[PDB]
Amino acid sequence: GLEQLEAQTNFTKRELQVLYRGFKNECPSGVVNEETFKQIYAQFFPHGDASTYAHYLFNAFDTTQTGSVKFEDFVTALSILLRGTVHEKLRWTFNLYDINKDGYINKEEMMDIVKAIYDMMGKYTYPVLKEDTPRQHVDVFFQKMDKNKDGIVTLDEFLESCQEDDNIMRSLQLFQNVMVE
Ligand SMILES: [Ca+2]
Ligand SMILES: [Ca+2]
Repeated sequence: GLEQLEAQTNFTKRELQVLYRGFKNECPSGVVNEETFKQIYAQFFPHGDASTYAHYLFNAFDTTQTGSVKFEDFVTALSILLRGTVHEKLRWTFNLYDINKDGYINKEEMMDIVKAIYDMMGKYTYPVLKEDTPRQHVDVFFQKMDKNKDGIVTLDEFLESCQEDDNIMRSLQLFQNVMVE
């Protein structure tokens, strides 16, 4: 299904082969489980514990929710993360934070993800994420993004906030980018 795969992503046929080669190179069995994913991701952050964030990142890749990320799942997410539009990329990130796939983000979900990011960055969570604690960042995040103040952040509130603030966007995307470097 390389032809079906090429039609659905931003990659050519020969780029897909270069991607497959690298995929098997790192995943001999042809599929990636959580641990393998956590191992690979861990390296992007040696000064912290990125396993919990890598956990959320894994599920977002595992769209079929099979606990096993196939090559197409991998390319499908890369197609977006690597060469998707800001709109497409932000939607991917919103979906990552929307853990229960409510269609919305609550403070509890925000906390989980953000607590994962702080642990990942360790004590070197530079201005990327100011504020001493995750709880303090989450409250400042929601205040700015939850425009109608109903304690919920919808996709639209999320996009508008990001569109009107280069800072909010980075604190969200930064971690998705490290992978498409
Ligand atoms: Ca939700
Ligand atoms: Ca709201």
